[PDB]
Amino acid sequence: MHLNVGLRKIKETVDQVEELRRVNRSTALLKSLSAERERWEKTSETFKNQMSTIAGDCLLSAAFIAYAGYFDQQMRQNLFTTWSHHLQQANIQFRTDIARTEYLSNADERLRWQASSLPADDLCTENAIMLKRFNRYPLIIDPSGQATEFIMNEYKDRKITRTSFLDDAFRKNLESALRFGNPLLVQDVESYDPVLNPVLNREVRRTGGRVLITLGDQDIDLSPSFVIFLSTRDPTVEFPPDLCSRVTFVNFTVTRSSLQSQCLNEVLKAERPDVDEKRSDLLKLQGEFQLRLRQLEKSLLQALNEVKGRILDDDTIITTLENLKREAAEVTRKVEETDIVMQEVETVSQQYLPLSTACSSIYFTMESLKQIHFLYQYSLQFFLDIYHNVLYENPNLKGVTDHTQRLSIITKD
Repeated sequence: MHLNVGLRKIKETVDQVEELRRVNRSTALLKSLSAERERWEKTSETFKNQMSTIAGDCLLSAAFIAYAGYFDQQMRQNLFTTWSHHLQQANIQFRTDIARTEYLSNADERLRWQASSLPADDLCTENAIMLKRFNRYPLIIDPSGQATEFIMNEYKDRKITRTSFLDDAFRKNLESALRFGNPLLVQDVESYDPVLNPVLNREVRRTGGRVLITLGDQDIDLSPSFVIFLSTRDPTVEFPPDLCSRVTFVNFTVTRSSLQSQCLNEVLKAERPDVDEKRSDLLKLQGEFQLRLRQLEKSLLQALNEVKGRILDDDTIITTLENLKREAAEVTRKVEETDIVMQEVETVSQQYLPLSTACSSIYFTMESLKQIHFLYQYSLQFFLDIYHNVLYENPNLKGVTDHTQRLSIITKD
């Protein structure tokens, strides 16, 4: 609607220039305004093409959000590929370039999650997205447990509390979370308590000015801010189908592919921070830099809709047009930088890949090694501490600067 208002005001400016013609200064203004109007027509055309993209992207993202919350990386990718293949067969257009991990997420939220010790990874990104928006309460399956610290850090501001089903105080904690609307998390679900069945079903009664939910032989006022999370550490636990349908699954199980991606991201952040910053900025080229582009465009629109007869000041319009053109040129140069990313930054990722594959193999070896002897139990936190002390606080790299040599030393160590 703002764009169409701008089109109307550009038509008004066209009329103003044409009545000024009724003269070479007016001709120059006319041709500059014609070029700007051509740019506006292209800006409208791209969004008119993007209508189909938003339709298809909404379909695919909703299907990925409600469904596929329990599978691993390979299964999620296979399901997404099959859905996209059917969509292409059905002629419904959808933007293939975008990633589901980004369309449903916002940059500030992503930075908050990173500050919330989110283990940056495809699984963790998607699972955090599905935790942000939901209609049924989630069931976090985190055998490693990192989702627990993630939820504690993210939901500290709303004062989340720790409560287990085996606790006898679970009832009073749940009642408190209902009355004050405080978020709650349940860490043990294998011994499920059916008192949550009305709450999971969201059987609310809106009588008078109160929203009540029947718990036991009591009615408790539901608060909108209330949200309950349920966790189960054993990844081999089974649930009755009623629970399988009542809640949505969000598993944090660390498949070898997910662990390899996590280790690759960790080594890219620890070593050569320029490429990791650029890849984080790769969506800030379309983010922070495009944020400045949007700020410049909105300032231009503000100047163009508060003219009030700015006969004295006319260089502002041309200055804003030149600044917007420079921002667009910077964005195109950053698109070329993304091509260079697919040239060498992906080459950086593949050169760091064998190390990540070795790390995933090592953790697989440890978890399997748990078998030959009952004493040999190791957790993901142990391997992550090994990784951190290998990368950070390592004497074998104090006087070392060469990147390939650093990689060789870090692998051996």
